[PDB]
Amino acid sequence: GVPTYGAIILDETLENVLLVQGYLAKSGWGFPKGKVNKEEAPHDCAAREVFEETGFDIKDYICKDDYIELRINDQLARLYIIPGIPKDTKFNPKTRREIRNIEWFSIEKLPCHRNDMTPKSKLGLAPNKFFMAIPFIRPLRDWLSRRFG
Ligand SMILES: CCn1cnc(C(=O)NCc2ccc(F)cc2)c1
Repeated sequence: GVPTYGAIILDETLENVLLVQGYLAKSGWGFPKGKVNKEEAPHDCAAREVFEETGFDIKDYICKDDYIELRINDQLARLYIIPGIPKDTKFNPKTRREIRNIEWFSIEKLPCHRNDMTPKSKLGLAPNKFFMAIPFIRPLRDWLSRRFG
């Protein structure tokens, strides 16, 4: 697949992250992000995807080195970490045909792994509406420790 870029936006306490919920195949919650255009810089793709999905402009806050990148089934997803955005900020998508909802979620209440089905003697993972966000939660928790303490 083609690389995706986006943001992990945090509030002022650093307790909460901003997630978006899509429709149909993208019906769960995740960080706002999307596919790079041809010849587009990562930081510009991130700013654009976040603006389209949330109405918030991260251009003046992105730090070029502050991101978490994961290759997930051979698809790179890089999310720039944007701390300190006020929780009263009013978010409104441009592409409202693709975004159902936009909400803050507590980091400490988000899972950092999905639960198994071992009490059912069944292999695999139970469905989780935070599936897309989950792989970033531990690395974010470790980046926040290392940056802020
Ligand atoms: C099981 C696969 N799946 C479920 N939900 C997603 C998902 O990415 N939701 C968040 C989102 C981000 C951006 C966007 F434009 C629309 C939705 C992926």
